[PDB]
Amino acid sequence: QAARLRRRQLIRQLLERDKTPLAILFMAAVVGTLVGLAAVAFDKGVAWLQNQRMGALVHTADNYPLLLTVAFLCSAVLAMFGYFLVRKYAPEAGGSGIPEIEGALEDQRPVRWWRVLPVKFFGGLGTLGGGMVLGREGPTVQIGGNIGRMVLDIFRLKGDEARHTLLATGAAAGLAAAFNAPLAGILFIIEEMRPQFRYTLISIKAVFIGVIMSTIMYRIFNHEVALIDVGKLSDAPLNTLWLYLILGIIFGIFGPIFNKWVLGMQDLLHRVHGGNITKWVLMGGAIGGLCGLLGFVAPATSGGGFNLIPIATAGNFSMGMLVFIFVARVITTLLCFSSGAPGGIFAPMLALGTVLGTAFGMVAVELFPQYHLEAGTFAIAGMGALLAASIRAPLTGIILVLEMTDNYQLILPMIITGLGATLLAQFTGGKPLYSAILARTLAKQEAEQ
Amino acid sequence: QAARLRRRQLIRQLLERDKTPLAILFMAAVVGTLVGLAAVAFDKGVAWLQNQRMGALVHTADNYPLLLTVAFLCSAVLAMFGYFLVRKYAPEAGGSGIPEIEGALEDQRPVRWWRVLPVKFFGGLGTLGGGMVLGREGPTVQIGGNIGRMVLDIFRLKGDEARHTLLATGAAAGLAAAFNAPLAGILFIIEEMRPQFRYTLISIKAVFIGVIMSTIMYRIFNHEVALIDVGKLSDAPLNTLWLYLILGIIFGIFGPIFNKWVLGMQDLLHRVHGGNITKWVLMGGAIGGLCGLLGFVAPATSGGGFNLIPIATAGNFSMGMLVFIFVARVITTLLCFSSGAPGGIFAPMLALGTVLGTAFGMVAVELFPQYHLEAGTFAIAGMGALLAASIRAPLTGIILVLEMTDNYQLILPMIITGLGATLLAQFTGGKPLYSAILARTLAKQEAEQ
Repeated sequence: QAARLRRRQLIRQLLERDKTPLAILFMAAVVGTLVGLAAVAFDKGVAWLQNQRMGALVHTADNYPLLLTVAFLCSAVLAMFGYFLVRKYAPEAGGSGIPEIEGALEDQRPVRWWRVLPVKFFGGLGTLGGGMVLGREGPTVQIGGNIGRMVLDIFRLKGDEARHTLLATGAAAGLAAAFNAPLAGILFIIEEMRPQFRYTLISIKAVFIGVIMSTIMYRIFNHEVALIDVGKLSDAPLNTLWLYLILGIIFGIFGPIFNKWVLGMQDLLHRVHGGNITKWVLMGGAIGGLCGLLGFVAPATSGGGFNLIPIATAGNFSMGMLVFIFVARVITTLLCFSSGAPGGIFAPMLALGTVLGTAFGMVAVELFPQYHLEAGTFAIAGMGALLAASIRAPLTGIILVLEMTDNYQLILPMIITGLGATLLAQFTGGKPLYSAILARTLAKQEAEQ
Repeated sequence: QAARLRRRQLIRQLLERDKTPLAILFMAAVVGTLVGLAAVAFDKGVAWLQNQRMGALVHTADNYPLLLTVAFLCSAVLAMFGYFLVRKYAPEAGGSGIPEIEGALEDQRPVRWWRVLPVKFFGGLGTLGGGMVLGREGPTVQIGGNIGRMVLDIFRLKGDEARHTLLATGAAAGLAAAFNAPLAGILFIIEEMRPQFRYTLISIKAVFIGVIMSTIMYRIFNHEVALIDVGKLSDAPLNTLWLYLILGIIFGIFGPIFNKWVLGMQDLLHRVHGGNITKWVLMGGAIGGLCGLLGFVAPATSGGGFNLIPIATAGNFSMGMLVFIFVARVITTLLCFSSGAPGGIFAPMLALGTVLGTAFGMVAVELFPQYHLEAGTFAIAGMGALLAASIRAPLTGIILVLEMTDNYQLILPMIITGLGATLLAQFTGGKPLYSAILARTLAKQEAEQ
């Protein structure tokens, strides 16, 4: 019996637990500071591009056949440029980027900073300036991992406790600086981007630095923002705690259908051009110009995602509009993300969850009105629900919605909805979206040679 | 060369990600409910014993030495009855419990549900009703551990996934039923109670059910009381963000002296024990009687801990009062926990951090008048710093302080204090407490075999 040998090894691996090197605890601060500055510069650039694009319609608001075309081509040229830089200089920039960092924490998909920083930072700037539904989360995790890998390659410190830690600190502080949520950025690393099938050794004490040294460099510049500002909705008593289970299983039915939709659209938009860079560039231009035009005509369907959370959680939408800005929002998120643009998916699904949530509340206050409900609670219940039924990160979903909204009282409706999402989106037969995209792009590389 | 086999093994086990069997995913709800309904029956029992012990003290209120004699003996008896059952029927019941469950998740220290439940639930009841300074979650996490092996044994679930997940989903639901924090139990299972150096398939969905099915039981039976209710302390702007790092440095120097004292006091009390069960029971009765005597006169020295948090996070204590509370509370916390008694160190350190935080704030508001400070912020930021400089579970400490106080608007001072504590506690050379106690227990096990 070698269990005595295993116990004798454990009794001396248990004393030296959580003792990380000073070199890693000093390089993590510089990684966090550089990714915080890069995320602040990216946010300032996309804000300046949106402002300079909106400051021409006001200059020429006299004729619709010219105004629509000026809103079209100025929103299409930036998207065309952002598609071109990605499909010429770095083909691993297209898409979200959480697949590539999740792969690079497993030593497949070799991570680069030669040509992934100055391609993603300008392609995401172009394809989020001209307003399309992309979300500023994908092109900051990839600008987070490569900054840490650049720091490690410059300062020439070797080992294997370093290549996995300075690559996850950057990927944590690239999400703790795009959302101003210092906890969701580390709970994404803890249970979604860590390699889930073998024992790895990253240090939470060195991811915990970097996240703070990037959040402080966020809060220096972007002061008093508070990007969602709905405050103190009504609490949800234990009598009406069972409608959120029906909301959960509705989101869990919907989730895998959305996953099959985007994983079919990635192959359907592929065969319309056949991999050619010129037809890819023209398709990206025509798919960015349409969402730039819809960013002015009916401007609460296509663009951003955070513009219509507070005017739909506690407020007014006559339910015809609430069906319209769900159907149009799905048919434009499936185009702007599956077309191959360098953008995220988080902010589209955070906007996509709350519309269906407040649409469920708009009928839950109608049927059985003895509960004295209000249709604002179901929006925050269903914010982090499609994010939990399509990615299977319910802890990150619950923590992120608790961070950006600050309504702690309905944590049991949030937990119940985000858990009844996954408990039926597993049995229906769906797969987590990043762990499907990574397996598809690993099979596409393994089927070569 | 083996990268091809590694990739073809990654793809197949990556496509079937997060698919847990229904036989585990249904027993998780039963083990959640059977520990929520038996943790509210521990909370109500200790509250009933505290109420009857206080009410018997009123029945004679004229003869003061006879009154103090009754207040001494009626706590010494309920301490002796809680010490005797532990030293007679379960030698692993005393202490805290979280070392024993962290051991049992790594296949040493076997869980014994026929004699850890009806001695913990009837000994922690007595030794916490007797007015000793011990946490509530200590006798609840171990009960959650030994309920999961009961469910698995009486439903004869085979396989190795189930005995590793039904322990964790009971130990999370016990801690969430103790604090009414349904986000602290899972985030304590993930980063501290998990096996650190191996790979273990604890299902996050199975531990994320159970915590909700125990929080629902706690909210159903226990009506809204909000056991810590400090309300809306002011926000800390970015200019005054450098004082909390100094507070963290003070906590990180104090932490690894507290660890050395609590590990030396065990040997000091064991030397006067000698292992004899009569000397054990008599010494436990004397210490429980001293805590019951200090519960009546100067009622802030002993106690559960949660009595003085909403009265110390408002600044109406004097500095001499705060230093007397701290000095005569560290002594009784050491003397009551290091003797061996079924109660956690978690809530005594959660209430021991707030006094040092406000003793720092009461000089921070007087030495820098140009900041417009408020001494409650330093107390609410130092509430969870001894948990991060002694146990080294800083994410669990920060999450739990956010859950029990609902003051989100300052989280950079909390996340700086809880991290500048653990850095300057690592650079002093102290071990985490639950990974020192299990090492001493395995050393005492490996005497001669």
